[PDB]
Amino acid sequence: NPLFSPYKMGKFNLSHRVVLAPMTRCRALNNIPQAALGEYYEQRATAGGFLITEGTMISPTSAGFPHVPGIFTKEQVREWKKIVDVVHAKGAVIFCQLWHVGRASHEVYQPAGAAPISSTEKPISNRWRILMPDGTHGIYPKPRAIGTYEISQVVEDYRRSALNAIEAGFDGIEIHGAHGYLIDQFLKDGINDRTDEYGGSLANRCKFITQVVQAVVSAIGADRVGVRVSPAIDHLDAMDSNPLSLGLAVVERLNKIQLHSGSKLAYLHVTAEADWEARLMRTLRNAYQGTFICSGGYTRELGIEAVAQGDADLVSYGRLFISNPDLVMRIKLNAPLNKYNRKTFYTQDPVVGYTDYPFL
Ligand SMILES: NC(=O)[C@H]1C=CCN([C@@H]2O[C@H](COP(=O)(O)OP(=O)(O)OC[C@H]3O[C@@H](n4cnc5c(N)ncnc54)[C@H](OP(=O)(O)O)[C@@H]3O)[C@@H](O)[C@H]2O)C1
Ligand SMILES: Cc1cc2nc3c(=O)[nH]c(=O)nc-3n(C[C@H](O)[C@H](O)[C@H](O)COP(=O)(O)O)c2cc1C
Repeated sequence: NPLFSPYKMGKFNLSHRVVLAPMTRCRALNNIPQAALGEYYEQRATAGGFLITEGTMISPTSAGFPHVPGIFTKEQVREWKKIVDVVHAKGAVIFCQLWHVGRASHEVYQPAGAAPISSTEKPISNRWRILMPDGTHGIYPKPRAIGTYEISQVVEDYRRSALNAIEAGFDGIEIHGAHGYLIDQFLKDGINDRTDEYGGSLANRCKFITQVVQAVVSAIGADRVGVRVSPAIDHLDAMDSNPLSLGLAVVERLNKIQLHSGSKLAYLHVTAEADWEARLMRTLRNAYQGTFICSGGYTRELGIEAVAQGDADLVSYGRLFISNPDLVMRIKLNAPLNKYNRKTFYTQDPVVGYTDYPFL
């Protein structure tokens, strides 16, 4: 089984290649990491295994989901510390995903009911609806197009949050630049309609993610920084006219950051449509100089084939890891997997649909 050959991700020598994909679960009540999160990540931590946390707020304006964890307050750092200690006691590596939703928010998630921020004033179309705190669905409002000065302020929010994650004990951070959120709102030309130095060409549309990565690289080191992108996922109106060219453009900037800093990034994480000429996943893998994590609709057989054929170094699993706390062990034994319940993906109960999925 190639999924269980060791792999060196930076200075972390992983003993297997099954990765916990970042997944918002909405159990960190009032943006404070609860003890249920520690129980949740502990059930899934393995000796030498790599875990990536749910999307985590970098600022009071970065949330678009209810009760998502933050890492911008001193209290959030202290509560994260207890979760990382429990995970590290299992011998696992854990990264915190820094997540800014951009225009994918609502007045109920913003301080003083203010409008969300984005690269543009165009809202997400009415075809998509946002989950509300009370379980209903609402309307995405018109965002506020920020200037270049506020762009640098948001970049500083990524930097301070990356330092707070290291202070909390995290082995590193992952930059969430996928799924049509703030960073994706600058990348995709279907959203970015700016005429300044952040819009138009591929270089201008890649400038934001370049500066975000450069900030966290300079703060905590490149080998503790991961980057996640999804050039060919149209979630929340995140369309690009040439997703293959955009992904290669982002990879080019990542290779250039690694040569300037003289050190390799932790990994490049690429997720795609789970319902899958060579794939875009392999093309981006061939272009990137470093560790590659494939994501999207992978199974035990597909994950084994991806590492064996050289398509990826690590394979992250999402929905299967929700319902299988010992997913790594079940993949090793080829044991049958549990079904997951979508109804409790974003509910608030600290046990129901969160930690009560049975082990093997
Ligand atoms: N922080 C993050 O980055 C994560 C947060 C959100 C989810 N996640 C990714 O995002 C996409 C969307 O997946 P999903 O199936 O949950 O899309 P949904 O439409 O929201 O699924 C909810 C259900 O609600 C149904 N449903 C029913 N009506 C609707 C309407 N009007 N709009 C949206 N969804 C609706 C819908 O049925 P559909 O497959 O679209 O025909 C769906 O089955 C996927 O690639 C996830 O991995 C990323
Ligand atoms: C409930 C749920 C929450 C998710 N939350 C995040 C998230 O916070 N950040 C992120 O980058 N991806 C998130 N994802 C997407 C997954 O990390 C991953 O890209 C995708 O689910 C892989 O598909 P798979 O379940 O077949 O492995 C989420 C997916 C689901 C179903």
